[PDB]
Amino acid sequence: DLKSLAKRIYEAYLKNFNMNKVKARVILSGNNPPFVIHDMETLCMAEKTLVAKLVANGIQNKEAEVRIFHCCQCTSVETVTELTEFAKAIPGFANLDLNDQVTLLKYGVYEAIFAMLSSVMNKDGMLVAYGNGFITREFLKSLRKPFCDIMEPKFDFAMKFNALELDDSDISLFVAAIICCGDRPGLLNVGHIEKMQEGIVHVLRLHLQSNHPDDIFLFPKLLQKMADLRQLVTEHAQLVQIIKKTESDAALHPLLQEIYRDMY
Ligand SMILES: CCCCCC#CCC#CCC#CCC#CCCCC(=O)O
Repeated sequence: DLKSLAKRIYEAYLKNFNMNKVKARVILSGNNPPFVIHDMETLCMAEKTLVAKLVANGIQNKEAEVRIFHCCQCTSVETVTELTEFAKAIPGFANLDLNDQVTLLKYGVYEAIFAMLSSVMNKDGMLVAYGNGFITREFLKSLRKPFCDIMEPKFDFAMKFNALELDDSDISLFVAAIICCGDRPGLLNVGHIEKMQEGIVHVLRLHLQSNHPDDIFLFPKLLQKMADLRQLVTEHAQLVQIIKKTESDAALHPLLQEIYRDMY
């Protein structure tokens, strides 16, 4: 039954996420290839084609850094939607109380977002806009503070995560395991969530043993990556709060504001 469950998780991940690691590698390796954004000129060209509405305001357009942060937030919002539908494939998740489903998604979504962002990152940049742009790591580092500090730690996480050479069948179960953490603040039925976690982690452990016979420590490596992601998200929320306090034009999407609210 456990091999079947791993396959059901994988198929739900292929169905629910617009981007997966195979589809990202096809693009990253060179009809509508991605537009390369490496400087302000190419950012502005890409925006005029790919997010025309955001730059249709003339002198009232926001600063480039704010537009970029807005685009990242739109990606997070879309990924929340995808993750919410994916979670239904996890045994036991849809049987939880509605409020526990909300709590698990609230704390898990950004950990999952940053885990999956690795699939669209290489050491030089990241795919954006449904695979139609590639923005360079150096260009993001060149932005004015604090905005140059947003993505770089996510690239740092991703380069080491990508060196584990996981595939989509692994990542789907890793994302399911992120969502099933029984220690999230405020859960009502911890016991049932712990059992749900145990089940998915069991599926993950057996799958990794099969799919990665060459790396006997891959399971504990991934347990550590889950802890690293929790710390990455805590730090990310702190930076977002700095932006909220000091950057009046950098409007936070209400869905994301709610996710952040009372989180850490
Ligand atoms: C025309 C396309 C222009 C591309 C502009 C760009 C770009 C860079 C990018 C990107 C994809 C992403 C993402 C998820 C995230 C995050 C953390 C921050 C948001 C949040 O706090 O939610």
